[PDB]
Amino acid sequence: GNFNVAHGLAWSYYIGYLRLILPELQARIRTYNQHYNNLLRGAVSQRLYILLPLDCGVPDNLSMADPNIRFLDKLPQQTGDRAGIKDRVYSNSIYELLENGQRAGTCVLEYATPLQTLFAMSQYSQAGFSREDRLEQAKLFCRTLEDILADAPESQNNCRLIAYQEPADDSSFSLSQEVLRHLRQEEKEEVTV
Amino acid sequence: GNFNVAHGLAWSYYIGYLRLILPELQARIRTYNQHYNNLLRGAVSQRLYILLPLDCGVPDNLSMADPNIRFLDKLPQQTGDRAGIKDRVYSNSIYELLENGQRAGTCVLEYATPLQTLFAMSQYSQAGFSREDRLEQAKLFCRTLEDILADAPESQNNCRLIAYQEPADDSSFSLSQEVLRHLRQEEKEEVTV
Ligand SMILES: [Ca+2]
Ligand SMILES: [Ca+2]
Repeated sequence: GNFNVAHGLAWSYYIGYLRLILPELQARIRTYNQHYNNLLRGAVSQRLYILLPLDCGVPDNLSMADPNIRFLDKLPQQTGDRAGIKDRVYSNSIYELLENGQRAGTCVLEYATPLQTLFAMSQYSQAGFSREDRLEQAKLFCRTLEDILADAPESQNNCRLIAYQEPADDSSFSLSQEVLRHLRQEEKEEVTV
Repeated sequence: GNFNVAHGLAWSYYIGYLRLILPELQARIRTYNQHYNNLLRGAVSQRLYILLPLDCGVPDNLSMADPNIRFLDKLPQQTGDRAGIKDRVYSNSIYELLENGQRAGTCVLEYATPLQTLFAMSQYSQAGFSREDRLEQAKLFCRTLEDILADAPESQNNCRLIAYQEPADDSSFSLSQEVLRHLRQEEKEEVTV
């Protein structure tokens, strides 16, 4: 009947990952920026950027999606020293966004992994899950996840969703520019607020 | 409207975990049994047993749920030697089931982790998710997961679901006996088939 896998995938993504990772994020980014400012006179944005390609195409390397999205460094962990608070090994990567080979921006960036599940499901024949179903569930994942963060205790403030449909008329996208767009708007806000 | 997180949680559990772990399971259990037979003259069942406590109570140690469910050993990995096939570090534990301090059975056993998500959601007030909602979604998780394995290419044959509601009239359960029940029925089948 009313089957919507995106509901559980979004809730699970929030409860089992974002809720755990986001509280400590700002401090880990600050404590890295004290050095990144000193070294390269740059600054890493404080929000986790989440890629949500509506086509559910998740590469295992970001740079293969865009040579202007370049791995810079690993974001180090939290400092409390037993169990965690919820500091375990989650790897978070910092990327520099390029324009003409020059650095135009810098952020912690990653794909929302539950879209891989939607892709794998569309390739699993016994699921009866078409590419049109997949797209519909991708959009519903985004909207569900958005609603969740709207009522979340500044988990909202800790991350930014970047959903995008790509040309099937098949110009190339610029993911780096889409991301750069968000980073610049974010800085505008932080400085006019 | 029709909100059912259990659908995505079950699909995600199957696609992102069970589908990957189950194909190699029998061989890893055989290749361990060649030794376990030789050592203790015992035998580890070939099916992955999945605990689905409908109360969504997942302890981080099985023996705290039952002193008659005792950790025996780690099941070693697959043998192919780069990337995986999908052999990564997933830890699978072998437990001996006890009766009067004696070994009555032996199996790879674990909790279906997505029930933790349902528990965490019931404790998250902004989710508007009651304990009655949680129970309803636990049952729906089980049924959804069952239907999936029914059409699965002997993923069905590789695992066994053990769902249980516990006394709220509050006698104690015996989880070890519930599990032992399944192991004995499984052996009966294997030997009458
Ligand atoms: Ca793509
Ligand atoms: Ca329990």
